[PDB]
Amino acid sequence: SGAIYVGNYRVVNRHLATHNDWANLVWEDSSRDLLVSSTTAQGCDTIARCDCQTGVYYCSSRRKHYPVSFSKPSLIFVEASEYYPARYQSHLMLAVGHSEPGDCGGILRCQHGVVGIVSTGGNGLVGFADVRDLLWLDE
Ligand SMILES: CCS(=O)(=O)NCc1ccc2c(c1)OCO2
Ligand SMILES: CCS(=O)(=O)NCc1ccc2c(c1)OCO2
Ligand SMILES: CCS(=O)(=O)NCc1ccc2c(c1)OCO2
Ligand SMILES: [Zn+2]
Repeated sequence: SGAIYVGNYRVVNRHLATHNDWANLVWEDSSRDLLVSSTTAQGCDTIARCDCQTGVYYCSSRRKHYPVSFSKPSLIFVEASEYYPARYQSHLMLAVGHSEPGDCGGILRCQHGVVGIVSTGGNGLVGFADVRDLLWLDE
């Protein structure tokens, strides 16, 4: 689990979005595994605006943050899960690291702020759904 809170927006994994997230839907992209809902309380997170390829992510299944090198956001095939069919996920970044399903929503951060959230894993890789292209999150 995990979300990003910026302005009046809550960013979550689309597959973990709650009934209240869907009741307050602003934007969703199935191909990206993202959903943004509206919040009443102001959020304090800053979104990174950069092309960093190094950062730190929170891994709940290890109660640890790991530093990682990650690929630029791209269209990658993701094996079917208990939340998705075997499909092509867009705006996805991969690193070598530990990820289990429950690690989804872990934040990946660089010096500029939030880069993305854990979205995929397995085979010793962790996949992060990029948010740095969603400029509207900061207006
Ligand atoms: C992540 C597990 S969950 O059960 O809390 N949310 C999934 C969900 C399923 C159907 C929905 C919905 C939300 O909102 C509209 O219809
Ligand atoms: C030295 C072994 S490693 O390279 O596999 N450690 C992970 C790592 C990845 C990116 C980093 C970093 C550490 O610190 C700065 O950026
Ligand atoms: C084959 C195992 S599975 O059917 O549960 N889905 C793959 C998976 C593994 C690790 C994850 C993940 C999804 O999302 C975050 O880290
Ligand atoms: Zn950065």
